[PDB]
Amino acid sequence: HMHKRPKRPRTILTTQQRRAFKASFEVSSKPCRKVRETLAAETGLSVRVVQVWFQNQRAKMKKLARR
DNA sequence: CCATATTTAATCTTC
DNA sequence: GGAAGATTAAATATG
Repeated sequence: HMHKRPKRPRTILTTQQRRAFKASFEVSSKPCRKVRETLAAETGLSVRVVQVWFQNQRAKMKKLARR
């Protein structure tokens, strides 16, 4: 019988964090879990934040792909 | 197959 | 106002 809990604060990426994600995206848009773990450790972000960033990046590039 | 994980598509939300 | 981070259920992928 759980109450409705609020959302986590929206992540505000630093420039170094975003550059780390973009550089990995360049070699694969779908990092395996080991890579997501490595990226989480290098950025200090949670593995979920890492996964979601790639999710959202893929959605963005998919729309652009048809111009 | 079957349980679990990941991804997709769509959207809600906020910086 | 607009890009994008966070969430959701469904679909697809994986072991």
